[PDB]
Amino acid sequence: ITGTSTVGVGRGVLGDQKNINTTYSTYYYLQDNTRGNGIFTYDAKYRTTLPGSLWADADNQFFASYDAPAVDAHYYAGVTYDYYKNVHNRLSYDGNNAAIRSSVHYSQGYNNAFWNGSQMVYGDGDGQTFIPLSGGIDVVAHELTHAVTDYTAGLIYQNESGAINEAISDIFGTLVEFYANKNPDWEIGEDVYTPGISGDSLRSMSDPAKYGDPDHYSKRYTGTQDNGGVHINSGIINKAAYLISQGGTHYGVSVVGIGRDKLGKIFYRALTQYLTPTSNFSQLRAAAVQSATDLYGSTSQEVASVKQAFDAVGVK
Ligand SMILES: CC(C)C[C@H](NP(=O)(O)CNC(=O)OCc1ccccc1)C(=O)NCCCCN
Ligand SMILES: [Ca+2]
Ligand SMILES: [Ca+2]
Ligand SMILES: [Ca+2]
Ligand SMILES: [Ca+2]
Ligand SMILES: [Zn+2]
Repeated sequence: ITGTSTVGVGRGVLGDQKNINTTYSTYYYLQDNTRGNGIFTYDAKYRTTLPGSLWADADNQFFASYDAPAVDAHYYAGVTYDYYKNVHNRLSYDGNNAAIRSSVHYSQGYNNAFWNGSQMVYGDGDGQTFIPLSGGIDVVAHELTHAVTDYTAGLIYQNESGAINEAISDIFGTLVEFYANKNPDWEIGEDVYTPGISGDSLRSMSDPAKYGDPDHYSKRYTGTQDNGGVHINSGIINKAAYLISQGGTHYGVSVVGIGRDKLGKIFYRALTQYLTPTSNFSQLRAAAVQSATDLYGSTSQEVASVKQAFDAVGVK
């Protein structure tokens, strides 16, 4: 909408107060004009019609319980935009500052979030498995990263290419969580998962097997559920990424860690310069080796550690 940029204040899903960029024209709208061609947050009103209504508020204060998922979807989209711009010199998901749109309050009891080809969408959860999913900064960044992938490598959402697609979203979701630096970890979705159980998460990158996901190519799933296990076999690549950053010895193979920033540079370059819609795990290894070679040199520790990490997870 046309209006003037304003700054509202509200409370997110976890009860924390934050400022949000809004736009005033009769109402205050969740429209942040400070980033690219805008970040826009919509109310889906418990229905499945998208996007719903651009979020309108009478007084620029967002402390109602119903407001909390919108506050966080809007704010964390801003953090994710900032990460891509400041760290990778990428302007929004398409590289040309496309408007970023999210809808909250999607459906009833909806234990998921997704990119629908055009926008982000967040359920409220059923209160048992999830609380409103925009409360997780790693979740928000996971979803926006699907848009980045779709505009760049274009990894098809099935089988190995789809597991790479998933892992890319978990990797950058985690790197955005570290960027914001509030309780960062290598777990996925812990802030919105199972409010009655402490210490768990949807997936672990540091130890995928904690939740039954494979941590070695020999343990990959090859059935048809979950688009050929895209959220399962992602564990193999998540483990490799964790090892590249943090190091460790895994199935007897020792990996020298090189840290998160270099992990992110290597995988961002792989995603945007080398991967294709049909890349498999072996082709990802080659892309990551080439990316590290471009950035750090063929004889570098970074290249050697990429090779060790993929060796550790059984990917040649
Ligand atoms: C980070 C997690 C909290 C959320 C994360 N969701 P996602 O983005 O991977 C789901 N996208 C998805 O299907 O895209 C395909 C698609 C394409 C066009 C249109 C629509 C859908 C996820 O791990 N879900 C699995 C666990 C959900 C437990 N009930
Ligand atoms: Ca209000
Ligand atoms: Ca965390
Ligand atoms: Ca996390
Ligand atoms: Ca929990
Ligand atoms: Zn995903």
